[PDB]
Amino acid sequence: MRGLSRRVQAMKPSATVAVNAKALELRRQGVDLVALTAGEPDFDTPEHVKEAARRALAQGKTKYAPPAGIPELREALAEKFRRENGLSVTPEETIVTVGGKQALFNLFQAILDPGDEVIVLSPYWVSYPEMVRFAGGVVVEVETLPEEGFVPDPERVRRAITPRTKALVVNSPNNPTGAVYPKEVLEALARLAVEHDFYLVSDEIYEHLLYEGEHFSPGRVAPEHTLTVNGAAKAFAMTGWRIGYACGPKEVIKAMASVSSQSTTSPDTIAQWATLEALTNQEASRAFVEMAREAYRRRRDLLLEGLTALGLKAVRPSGAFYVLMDTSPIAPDEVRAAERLLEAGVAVVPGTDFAAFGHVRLSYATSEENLRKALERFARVL
Amino acid sequence: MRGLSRRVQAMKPSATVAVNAKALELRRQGVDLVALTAGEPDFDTPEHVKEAARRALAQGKTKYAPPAGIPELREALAEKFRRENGLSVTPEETIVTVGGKQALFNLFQAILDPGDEVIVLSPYWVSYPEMVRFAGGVVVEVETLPEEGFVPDPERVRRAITPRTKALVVNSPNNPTGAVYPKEVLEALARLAVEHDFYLVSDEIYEHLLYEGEHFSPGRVAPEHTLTVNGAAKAFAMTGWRIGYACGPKEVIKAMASVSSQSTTSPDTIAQWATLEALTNQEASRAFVEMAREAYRRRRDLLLEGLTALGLKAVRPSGAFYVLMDTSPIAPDEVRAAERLLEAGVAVVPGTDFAAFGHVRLSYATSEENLRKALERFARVL
Repeated sequence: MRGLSRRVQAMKPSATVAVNAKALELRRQGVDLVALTAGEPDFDTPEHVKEAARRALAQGKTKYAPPAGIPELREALAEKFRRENGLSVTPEETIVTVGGKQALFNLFQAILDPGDEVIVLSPYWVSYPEMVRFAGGVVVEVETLPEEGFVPDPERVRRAITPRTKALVVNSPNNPTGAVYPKEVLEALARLAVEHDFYLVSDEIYEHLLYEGEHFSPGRVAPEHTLTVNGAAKAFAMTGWRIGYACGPKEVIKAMASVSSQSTTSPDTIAQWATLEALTNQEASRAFVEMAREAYRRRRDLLLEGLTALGLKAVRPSGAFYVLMDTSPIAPDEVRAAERLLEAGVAVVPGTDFAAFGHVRLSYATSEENLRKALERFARVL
Repeated sequence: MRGLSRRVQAMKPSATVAVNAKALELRRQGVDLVALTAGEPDFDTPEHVKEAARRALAQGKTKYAPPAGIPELREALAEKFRRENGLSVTPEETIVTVGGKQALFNLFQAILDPGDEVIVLSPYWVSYPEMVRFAGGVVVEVETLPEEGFVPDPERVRRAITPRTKALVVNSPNNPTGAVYPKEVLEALARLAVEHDFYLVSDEIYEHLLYEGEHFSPGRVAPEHTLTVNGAAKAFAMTGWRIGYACGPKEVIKAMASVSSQSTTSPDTIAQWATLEALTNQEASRAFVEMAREAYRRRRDLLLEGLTALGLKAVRPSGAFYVLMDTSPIAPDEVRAAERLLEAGVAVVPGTDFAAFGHVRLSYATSEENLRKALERFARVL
């Protein structure tokens, strides 16, 4: 018989997709929309990285790479994780993937048997629950509150642990909230993993997009329980390159490379060489990160002042480039809110898919000029 | 609790791995080995494709691409499948993946429920059974015989169909036998699919590497039951670029795009723009393909002549760049023969993982000087 598998059939439809199509309708009928929907840097990838790609091409590095990545990059990864994150890892406890999303996907395929439970903290990145379910797992959600600045309360996470708990996913700096979790909270979560024996999955791709506080990595205290996920996409404006990386327990990294061998073989060889330059030339990369961080901070401040002036509520973000805005004064729910804003000329992402009901995610990875136009149209709606 | 999933632990230990470790050892102790193991072209990727990638870099095409691929590429894919394969497909029945391997992986994830049977023709590419089992599928092996030139008999295939049969994988030109299946055989196989209601998966990556006969795509006779898999890897010496493509039933393609969105998002954007050039610059691309095909033809003939002179048996290949050699005169089995050849200075691939027992796979994607060098060493294992 023909027909699709149960797993692919159990994929819920996005609310973002529904609003996106309407936005195209408007653009097509000539409506000028200011988009605050981007999930990637507006900056282009830095030249030192582009130049390394050009050299790789000229040197004919166009052949299959090992499943876990080019050895040079794995060594560079071991250094980065130790130097920047205080993580005690060897090159063999490192892996290169097709974006940080593939590292997460491979991870769940490697540790989840049907029925295994994964604790997710809402609001969450849309992809976490889908990948957990795809591998046959069970999503157990724990809520973080706006009045607590979207920082998890360890006691609330405590209530979601059962004997079937396999993993707990933590994402700081956070997408969609922009919250940076304090080290004491992160240490508390790591103690739960060690006490209850499960994996702590730390999604740290926004580590360099930090305006205040410090980025702490839970693997510093519980290396055998923690799988650290990261990548080049957000910090180096390399979303289209598809290069992610992770480190953690040897047995898990090895299993993750086995999954890559049966699915993608290895990430694009030229992108691996270009990423190696991003990691080795610290001087040029630092210059890009500081330039981007200063620009995002200015943009965040501009946006927040404006929202506040209008009376619109938003928890001040400490990292990444997103702000979750309460839509109560605009409409009774996010989707309706998103549609009215579309009609006023502003495209936003409804919070539905992230489990951030009553909110809309705004992205400031745009120009100041665009941010001021958006605040104007927002004022009209009000 | 912690631990690995049963699907990752269910993966078998490769026989290619044990000889390879022995080869690494030998190479460590200085030993010179002539490798006839390559699974990729020896040629570097053609200059026009390289230039198209530099253009995308200079234009800032470094952002996220749609899950099914850049629109420009899906369009050119529709033209390719129609022009070159006689396939009437629309761009929406087309998908771009992280190599042809991902296309196959995403497909099995999208169509196989635990228990479903997939018929695979042996000798087979190592990855087929792994991909089927990883998704819950049950492999059903149908042997092809050296006496029949490794071409399947529809009759033996018919005997293997059960009410649990969901798919039949066909790979022509074949890895590792080099066999090219005749249109009539390809039509008979397609017929069983329509007649017994299951999918026919046609791996056609070596289509442009054909020395005699003609490439027929079964999708022409059962378009609703067929998923045609291809890619730029073998044809344009782009293995490290990771760009594969497929076409077939609109509902399956859409499901495959859903698997990509939760795992890799989309293939590298720079590599997609590069591939469009290979697909659209018909003039430079054919010049490359004809050049390669001539070099492979010369090399196959030299290798076949030398083997016969040595009294060694191999079924004459009409496509790809492999030769399956009978190892009985050398040792009682493939593994022992491969180790003997290693000691004699030649590295080959044992037929064990491909279900080609008593054979060893030889690759002619290396220089004639290396082929000649290997042939001289062969005298020592008689």
